[PDB]
Amino acid sequence: DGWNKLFDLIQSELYVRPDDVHVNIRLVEVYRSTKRLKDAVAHCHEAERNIALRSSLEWNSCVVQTLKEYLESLQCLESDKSDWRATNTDLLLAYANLMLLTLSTRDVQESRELLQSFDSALQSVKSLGGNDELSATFLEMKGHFYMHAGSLLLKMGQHSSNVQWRALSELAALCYLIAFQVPRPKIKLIKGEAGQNLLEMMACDRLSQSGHMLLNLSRGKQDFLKEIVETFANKSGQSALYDALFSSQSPKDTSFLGSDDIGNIDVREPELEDLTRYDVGAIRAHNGSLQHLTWLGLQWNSLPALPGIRKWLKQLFHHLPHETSRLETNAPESICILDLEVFLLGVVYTSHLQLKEKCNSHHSSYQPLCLPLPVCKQLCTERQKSWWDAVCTLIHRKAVPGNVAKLRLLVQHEINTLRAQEKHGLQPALLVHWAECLQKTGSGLNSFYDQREYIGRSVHYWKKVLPLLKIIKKKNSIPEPIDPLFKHFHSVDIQASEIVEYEEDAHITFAILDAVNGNIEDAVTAFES
Repeated sequence: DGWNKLFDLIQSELYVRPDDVHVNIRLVEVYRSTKRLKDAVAHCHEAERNIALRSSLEWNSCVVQTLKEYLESLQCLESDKSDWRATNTDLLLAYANLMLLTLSTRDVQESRELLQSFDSALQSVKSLGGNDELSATFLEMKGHFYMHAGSLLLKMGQHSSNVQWRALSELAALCYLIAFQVPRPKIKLIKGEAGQNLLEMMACDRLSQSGHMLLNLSRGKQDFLKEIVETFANKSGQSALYDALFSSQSPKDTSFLGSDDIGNIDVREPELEDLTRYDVGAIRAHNGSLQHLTWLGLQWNSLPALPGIRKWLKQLFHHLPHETSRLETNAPESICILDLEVFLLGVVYTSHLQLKEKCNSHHSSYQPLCLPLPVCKQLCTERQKSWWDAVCTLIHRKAVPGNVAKLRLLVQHEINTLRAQEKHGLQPALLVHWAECLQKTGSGLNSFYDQREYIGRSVHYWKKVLPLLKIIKKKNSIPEPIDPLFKHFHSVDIQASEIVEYEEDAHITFAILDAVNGNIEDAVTAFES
């Protein structure tokens, strides 16, 4: 009697607000308690479409539990074995997501018990085998397992001695390495067109996250990957890994980590040309959260290349224009990809200097760049995050009359600082970094129009720097802003000797701009004739 009256209220509320985390979870509980367990999984399968739920730990925890219950039911074990395999795929995937969220927002214990439960899930499915969505899904999920295993190891050593950090970090390299060895999933074996994009997406995030970690650990040491595979790829490593990750007293025969064979590890270091393609493919794996982007950007500060922020944004926001003619205004409707790329460069620029300041007081007991994505803390200020989350909900046009007021003003507040307008909190060094990256990134483009856009901003920012350089040239102090969007650091204070060199670069870029326009004029008149 009561369950039915409550079912109507939940369902009628989902009519208008179908993305609420708690309201959806209460519906899953109703279907579970009312013996309609099949309809429960049917909802989670259909609610996973919404990404706001995929990012919630409470949701994935509910999807795992309800999926595990449905496997033990007769309505599943009998009705269809293909549906049984389909439900197993969803379970392995939910575990992976849940394992990711747990590592970032929980302690070492709860994450361990989950990985151990994850291990039991893999063990149970490896006997089936096959060659379909479940077989292809199982292989990719094995990589996430080892990947998250490495993330767990580095997390444990974060609060241990340095000698312990060596033993754990070495074992972590093994896990990440094994995860990178896993081949790309065969997209041909998947059923749904969305599933093909998903598994491909997850594969990229596995390679990008693991790959950058392999390099982050083997940068300081020579042939680091070789020593690891020689000593730890042996059966001794499996016993050292299992005993390290899980409670050694648990049965090792019934565990996947102990039974799995680690044969023919390529001991190959990831290539940068491949990582860039992985990062771009993994941009959507975390819904483009500013924590994910700022992390990828920080990786390339130690690597010999620039982060493909242009391709990242062009991949995230397709319809968003490159540049707006209203560079004078700060209206949030005129937001463009450059406004975002220039913003992301600032967050990465400030984030790297803040980590360095904490590291100097902490004496690099743990290198700032060497922590994995889930473990490390929030890498951006809450103000910078508020802007990104606000602009994203506006570009995607997922706003509400009760939000438009807040989302607009939160964006408009910073457009001045991004476009170097009146009272921008930009430090002279930061503006240069923008002009340098925008000039460099723009020249490498093939479309003469796209070159003009990026190189155009570089000229714009350069013009906004020169007045500040003359002031530093004359040994006159620039006014330090009040509560700037991007923190000022004295470690990058421009000095007299550097003023003349920048004035050159500025005049050069101006000429590069005129050269591009010149080639566009040649193309224009040729199209007229």
